[PDB]
Amino acid sequence: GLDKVMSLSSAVQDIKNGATLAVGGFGTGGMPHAIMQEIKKMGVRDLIIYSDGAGVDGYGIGVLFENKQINKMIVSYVGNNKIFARQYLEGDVELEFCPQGSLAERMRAGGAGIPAFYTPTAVGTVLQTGGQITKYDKNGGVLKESTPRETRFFGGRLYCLENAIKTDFSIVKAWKGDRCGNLVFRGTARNFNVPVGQCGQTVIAEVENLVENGDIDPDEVHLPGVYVDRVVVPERYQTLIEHRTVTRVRQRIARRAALEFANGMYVNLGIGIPTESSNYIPAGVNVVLQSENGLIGMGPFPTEDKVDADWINAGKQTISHLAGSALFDSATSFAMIRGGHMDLTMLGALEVAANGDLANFMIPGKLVKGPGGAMDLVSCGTRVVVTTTHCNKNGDPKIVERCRLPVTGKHCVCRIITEYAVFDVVDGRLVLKEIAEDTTVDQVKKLTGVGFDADNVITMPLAP
Amino acid sequence: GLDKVMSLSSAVQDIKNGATLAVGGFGTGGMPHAIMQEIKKMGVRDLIIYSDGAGVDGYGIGVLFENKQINKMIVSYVGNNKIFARQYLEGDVELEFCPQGSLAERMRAGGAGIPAFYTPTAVGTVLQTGGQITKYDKNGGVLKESTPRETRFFGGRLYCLENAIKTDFSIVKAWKGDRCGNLVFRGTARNFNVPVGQCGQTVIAEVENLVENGDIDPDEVHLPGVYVDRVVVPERYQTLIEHRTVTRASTRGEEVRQRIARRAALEFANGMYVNLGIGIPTESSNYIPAGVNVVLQSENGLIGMGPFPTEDKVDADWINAGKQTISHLAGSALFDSATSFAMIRGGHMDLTMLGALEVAANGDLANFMIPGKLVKGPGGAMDLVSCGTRVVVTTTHCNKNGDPKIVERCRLPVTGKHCVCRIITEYAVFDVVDGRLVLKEIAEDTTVDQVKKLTGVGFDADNVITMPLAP
Amino acid sequence: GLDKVMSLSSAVQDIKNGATLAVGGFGTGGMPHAIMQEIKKMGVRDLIIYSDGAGVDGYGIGVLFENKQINKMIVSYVGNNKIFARQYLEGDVELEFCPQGSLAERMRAGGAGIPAFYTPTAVGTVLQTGGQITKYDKNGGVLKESTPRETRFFGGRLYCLENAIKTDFSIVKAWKGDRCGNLVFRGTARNFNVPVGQCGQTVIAEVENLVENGDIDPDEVHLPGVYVDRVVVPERYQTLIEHRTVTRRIARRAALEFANGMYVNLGIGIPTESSNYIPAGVNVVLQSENGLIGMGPFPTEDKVDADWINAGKQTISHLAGSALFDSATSFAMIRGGHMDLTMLGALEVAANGDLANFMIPGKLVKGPGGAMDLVSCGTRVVVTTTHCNKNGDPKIVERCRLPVTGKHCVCRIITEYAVFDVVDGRLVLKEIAEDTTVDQVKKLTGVGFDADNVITMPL
Amino acid sequence: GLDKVMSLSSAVQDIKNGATLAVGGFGTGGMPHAIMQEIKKMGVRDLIIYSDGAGVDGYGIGVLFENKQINKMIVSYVGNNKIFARQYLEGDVELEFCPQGSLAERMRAGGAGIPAFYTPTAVGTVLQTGGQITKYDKNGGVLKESTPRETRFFGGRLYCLENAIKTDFSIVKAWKGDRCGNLVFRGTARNFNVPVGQCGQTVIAEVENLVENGDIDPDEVHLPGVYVDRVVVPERYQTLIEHRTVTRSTRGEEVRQRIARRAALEFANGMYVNLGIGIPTESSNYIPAGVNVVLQSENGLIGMGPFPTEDKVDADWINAGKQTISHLAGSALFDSATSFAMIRGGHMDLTMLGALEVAANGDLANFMIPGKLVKGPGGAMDLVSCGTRVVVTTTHCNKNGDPKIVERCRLPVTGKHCVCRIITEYAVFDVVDGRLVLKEIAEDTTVDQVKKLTGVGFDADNVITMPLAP
Ligand SMILES: CC(C)(COP(=O)(O)OP(=O)(O)OC[C@H]1O[C@@H](n2cnc3c(N)ncnc32)[C@H](O)[C@@H]1OP(=O)(O)O)[C@@H](O)C(=O)NCCC(=O)NCCSC(=O)CCC(=O)O
Ligand SMILES: [Ca+2]
Ligand SMILES: [Ca+2]
Ligand SMILES: [Ca+2]
Ligand SMILES: [Ca+2]
Repeated sequence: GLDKVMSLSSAVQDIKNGATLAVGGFGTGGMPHAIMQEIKKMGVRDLIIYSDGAGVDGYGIGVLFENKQINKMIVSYVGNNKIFARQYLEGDVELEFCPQGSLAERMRAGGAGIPAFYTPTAVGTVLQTGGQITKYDKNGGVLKESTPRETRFFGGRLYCLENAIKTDFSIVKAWKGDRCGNLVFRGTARNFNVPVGQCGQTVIAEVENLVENGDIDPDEVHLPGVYVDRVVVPERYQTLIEHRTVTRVRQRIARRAALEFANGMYVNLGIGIPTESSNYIPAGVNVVLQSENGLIGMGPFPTEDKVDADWINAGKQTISHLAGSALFDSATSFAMIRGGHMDLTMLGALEVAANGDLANFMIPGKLVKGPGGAMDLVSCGTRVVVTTTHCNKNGDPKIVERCRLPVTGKHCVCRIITEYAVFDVVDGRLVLKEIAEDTTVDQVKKLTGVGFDADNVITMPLAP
Repeated sequence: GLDKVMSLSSAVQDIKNGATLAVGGFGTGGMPHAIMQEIKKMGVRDLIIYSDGAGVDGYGIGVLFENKQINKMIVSYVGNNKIFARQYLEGDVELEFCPQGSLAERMRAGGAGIPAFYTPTAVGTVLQTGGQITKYDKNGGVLKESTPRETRFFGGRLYCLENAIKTDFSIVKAWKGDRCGNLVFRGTARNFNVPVGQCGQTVIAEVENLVENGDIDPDEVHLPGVYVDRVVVPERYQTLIEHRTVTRASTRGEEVRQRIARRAALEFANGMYVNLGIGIPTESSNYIPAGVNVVLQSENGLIGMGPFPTEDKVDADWINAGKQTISHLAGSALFDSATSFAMIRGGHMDLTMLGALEVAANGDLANFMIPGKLVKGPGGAMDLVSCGTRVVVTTTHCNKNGDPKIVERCRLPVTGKHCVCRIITEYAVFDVVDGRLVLKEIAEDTTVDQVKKLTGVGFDADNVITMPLAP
Repeated sequence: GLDKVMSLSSAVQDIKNGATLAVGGFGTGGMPHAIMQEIKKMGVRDLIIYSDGAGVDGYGIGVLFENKQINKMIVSYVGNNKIFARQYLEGDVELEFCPQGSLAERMRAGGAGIPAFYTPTAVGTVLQTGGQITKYDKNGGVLKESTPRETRFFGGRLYCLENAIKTDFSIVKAWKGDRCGNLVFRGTARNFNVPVGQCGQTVIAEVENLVENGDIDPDEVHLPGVYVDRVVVPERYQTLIEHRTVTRRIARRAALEFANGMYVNLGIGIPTESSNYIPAGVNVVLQSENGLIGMGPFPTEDKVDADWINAGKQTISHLAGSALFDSATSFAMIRGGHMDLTMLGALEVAANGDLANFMIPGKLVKGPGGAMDLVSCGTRVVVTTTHCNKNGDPKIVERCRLPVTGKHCVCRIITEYAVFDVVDGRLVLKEIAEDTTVDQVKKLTGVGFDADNVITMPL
Repeated sequence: GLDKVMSLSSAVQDIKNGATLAVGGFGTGGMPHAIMQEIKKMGVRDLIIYSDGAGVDGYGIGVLFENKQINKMIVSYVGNNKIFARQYLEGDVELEFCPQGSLAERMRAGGAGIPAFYTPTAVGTVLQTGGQITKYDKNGGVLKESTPRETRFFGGRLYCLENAIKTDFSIVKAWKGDRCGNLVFRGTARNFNVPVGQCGQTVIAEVENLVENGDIDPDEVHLPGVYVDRVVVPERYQTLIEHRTVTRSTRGEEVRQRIARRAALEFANGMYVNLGIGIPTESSNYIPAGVNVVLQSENGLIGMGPFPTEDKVDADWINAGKQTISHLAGSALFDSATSFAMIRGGHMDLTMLGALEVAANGDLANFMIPGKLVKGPGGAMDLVSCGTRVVVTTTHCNKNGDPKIVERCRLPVTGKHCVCRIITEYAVFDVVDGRLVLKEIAEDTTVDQVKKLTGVGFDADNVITMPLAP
């Protein structure tokens, strides 16, 4: 039928200065790095790029900071990208954070003819009220701040209005495509590529394998080719693996956390301490691990023989998969999260509050990380268990009356597990349920930043 | 891993009187017929069902009317179902129409934690303003009317608000499932089963084929098993074919439809993705010239639809919008109904051609007769004409009555507003240009002055050529 | 203190081509005609005018049609104005209808920093959905249609969103002003002058009387002077009386509708004559939407007055306990449901109770006026009409052929017979004339009904 | 005509436990104290009251606290009510603040059939975002917080949604009414009585003077009688005057005076102005001759004069600080809906007020501190979030040396991006493209001391010496 195959230079020649790009990829998996390299060679400037993150130094989108071809990034996660973090802090780049599920669904909405939609993600955070620094001056001052989101009540709960993202170009990467643009992706490298593929006016797909029309089973197409304008088939190149991970008080906190697992739960684990609770699950408890970049049935690190760059986790570490696992795109992944289909989420934390409040995304000025999917995980109805050390690395209490750092979520934590104690957030205040070791409740009183109404208290169990 | 397999009777035993159900299927394609039979057997009443359609007589949802187990249908289409029609007209059942694309996306929004969203579909129509007859009384008077829709302007255009649908139960059918619930569908029998699978508190999947966890390639899963609660594997059965249409003009009226088709066929250009309504628009696909390559989209979730299949190829999982068995060409892709109408509502078709009861110089389009007269349902048409993209109406110039079909403003209920770009009739081609009509072409067998007589508004008639036809 | 008095010609000399004006007045009452005369003199073109109506031929705004100085009228009623109707039908003027209470509240909003607000008025009518012809071509064909309104649910009910109106100029008239611009109005000549005076960048008031600052009691100002930029004092003229009505139906069957202590509204049309038939010891208060309660019958000859008129521009008297208020307050009163009964004239009415009484497309050009506000508040509704139009055809029918004023709103039936009612969305027939039959009635142009408890009439 | 006259006791007898009441009055002016007295005699409990303020100790609404007859207050201001302060703090009473203008317009919208409307007032403040403490528990903990407001963009600016207020009863005071309920108010005692009178299901009006139908000029009824259900004529009583102010030094006063005399140069002839109590009001006393301005008081007056002489004090003529006030030639009265329509629609040429904190942003904090004070928004939020020129006149630092002028407010904000100029005893600053430009300094100081006394950087390239009005 149709033939949209085209060379790499003619595919991207239409990109003017000032142009808007949506770019697929999660870390490096599914990041169309050949195409970015071509956008670099041709020297376009003042790009506005929407994408999950900004790749990494010397790869994908990260390439385009070098000659400063980027005016503004709209992004969920900065990741391992020193140059992006540098160009932000000293005023070369405008950085707009968007929660990852909101970004994905805004792209899908822009492809789907939906000008706006509602979500509980980000409500009462600085991403809804405005006044996060989007741009700085050359000498450290605030130049631009994020504009607020509108809000509406539905069934007595407040939601954010999100706007369709529609770009001049959308740049995707797939394992396989035919000449009329049907695409098949592999592993967690699908991610944003589906909704990015839907939201651009001209969409350019780099395929690792070009086939004839008729060779893709119509029932296993991931992105129908109606969405694709130009197909490019670059020189084959290894996909960058950030953390090539294989298997031949953090642990202590993790073990108490293992007891939160119930048999038959679908769970989402955040990067640090919550991933470690995974190791300590008792043998009689079976759960399905979901990774936000688009997988249920996440396995542990693979054997050396089996490492695949297309199979990575939320922390950009190579991963295996268990029996009955399933892959899906970033729009469906946060449908599933925002929809409440996880039975449990566990997250890291910079700060947590008797309010039910949590701060885990940015330290103003000092650490720029982004919300990732944390604002979507905390804002759905799912039980949230924060796993953190009791105090700051420099001894400050992490549990307090009101949060001092920008909040990831408002009224959203159900339980707090620390190495010392465990608290349940009850009716807006902290109640102490467990404590461990030599440490007494007395010790818990000054380590903590707030008082707790504790008629009862039990001793803290752990996992073998 | 997990095992969610159950017998057919354990699966449905906790569905209690008054339950809301979302049910999968488009016509009989992907209609969980076996779960519906069991729901008849256990005799539950006052049910509220959300589905694309209402089933046909004696199949799927249609089975539940026999003992009057249904209180309310929320639907895009009725069509073939006679028992339903009688029941509606006698006051036995409430019938609430919803645009098909809005129905699929509302189920999706329900599963996705999205309380509401916006769409240009149904704007300015009776489904926006309220007053479609939803319930009759027991003596043919109006008991209930449709609730209206809120609307809001974005970027100068008007949009309807649509609310998430969440049901107590969802009933889906799949070609294949595993024990932890991952489903793989076959053909256009996917359709509503994906969003329906997402929006229920308890989701029940009937599978033609059960396999073990690990037997399905993670990359080929269509509904992740997190969505599915209960999987049932009933005795194998033939999915009912509504219209067994196969491949192997003789009348005056059929020649006027052939003439319009032969003109509509010159609207195709190379590289177009098209949606053709059944009838003339679909018939024009048979006169596409040899160099021109187009791809047909079916709203039930296919691109690359081919002609009726040969007798050796008929397949119940492959059907079109009119429930006719179809083939498929090289480069074909299947997708679910949420994606299908994302594709449509997002303007990804380069050409959308359909018929009309009445079309206006506005560019407004009507496809439904006076309400309370005869019942149709919006189907996907409202979604199709709101696409923001090239709409071409192919229809006869006048009713058999002599009454014009092209008029100043619609007297019939509007399908969509300010959406038609071109009108093709057996006598003329009109363009809609800044809300006014321009005569571009006339057939060999008329003159301009007769076109004037035959049309219920004036038009710009300064540059008119003779209408050409595909061979 | 401040002195804003100007000559007439200086006050308006800076109005530029294509300027938007808001103009006070209801018919001719409170219509700043001397200012409209000066604007004609100075020849300005392509004007966009927000006003309740457009005056009348040869008066107020009517004057500006003569040299085709107006491009667009945003209005609730045309009134007895031939040249406005003519220029509309001939493709000379754009005419955008706006319900009267919305028009008044939108002007208050634009002066009050409220960008938008919600009202039930016009929901489900052709003014919400677009499709009211706003501009014709020179040959009788459509060219522009009204752009639709957004809607939203609050408490289960649907409301329209109305946008604030802010104009370059506001033109008002008052009985009395001081030098710092404090205005005092007289009779029902207040009407839109208050909200009009609040919504302009530059607001100009013609006063019939100029007094010094200090001569107006602070407690008696109707439009505080802050709102007024320029006060002009023309040579005194007679305000035009369209219908000089004097003494020397309330419904024979709707008399019963009236209790003691009711506040009742009478719309333009047959309702107005009813003020002259109030029973002697019944005790109700009549409301006129141009801004009165305590309306009475037509005045005696020595007491007629162009500042006391009713909705139909007839001269009126007022009873003890009367209160005058502006059009913003008048429609808040109505929209908020403080009337116990309303009664309206009709073009046609339907059996389901939805009613149409505001226009027939391309032929009778009238406007919604306050009708759309009156039908969509909480208040009991009753229609009064001839049984047939002048062509001898039914005025009562099954469903409305003509555009609706509002849906499922009419409860009463006075014509040359009566009684029907709507309960739970359907009509229940309540009374039968004399000992005559259901069958005459059953030959209802519209529908089936409950005949289980029918009864004889109290007329 | 109609006759709605009744005795006091039979008019209030229909009020049941748990009833919502809208209550007119601003301070004590136009407060229906005799009806409040009667609601206390009849003993009804669990009341929810919407009113401008919470009354004062032992008068109007203050009387109801004595026997814990009140569950909830929705007000714009708390002020000199000690019973209520304690009760709020000890968990006996819920307190929801509403900006005064939004409160008035909500009541009007209630009476006017408008379920909701938009306003720039309170956008980006704790009154939009939620988290005002509304109810304590019995031991100093938080029990309830305020629910957020919805927001919407119109022409690229964000607005708050406000919902109609509809109460079971509305209670109003008027100088004069007739038997059919037409009411005439006097002085600034009109205020909320107009919109309160429109929003209640049953409205009850105490009148100081009853007259017959036909005794009031129909052209000068303030509240038409269709809004009134019951009229009541108590025994005549003197209205409590909170502050009897009349017209017939230290270093701290010298600072405020210098600030006042610079602020006086902000006035130009023909301006209508709203002046905060304190330094901004003081500044009107140094207006150069031949500069004429009209002062507006948010309780419903333009043309406010200085304090009255002893023979002309009048409880019905007070300002926003509830001080007795005179009026000048060409003054006008209006109700509180119209007051805030006038403010919110930008019809002041200049608004001047104090501040606890002001930001290089133009952001201003001057209404609250969590858990440490309750005053309420009052009219300040409305006054600063229309597009009118706002000038902040305030001392440069706190008495401890903490700067009041900072990069970003730590204190809860009153308005977002709204201050144009800041006048202190040391410096004048303009807010320009979201940062501070130092325009002037006192003869008393240096550019280097103001750098040290202010908590942000600023452009100090074109500084001039600060002039003063004589
Ligand atoms: C009241 C009406 C319906 C007019 O009705 P009347 O009571 O005068 O009845 P009428 O004299 O029998 O009819 C008036 C004219 O309508 C024509 N007519 C009546 N029925 C007809 C029909 N079926 N077909 C064609 N023409 C018809 C008659 O010829 C007559 O014109 P001829 O006699 O000339 O042949 C109209 O003014 C109207 O309602 N306008 C909308 C405003 C409204 O309803 N107001 C309520 C609030 S008051 C208001 O809003 C207006 C405020 C303002 O004026 O600014
Ligand atoms: Ca494209
Ligand atoms: Ca479930
Ligand atoms: Ca002005
Ligand atoms: Ca009442």
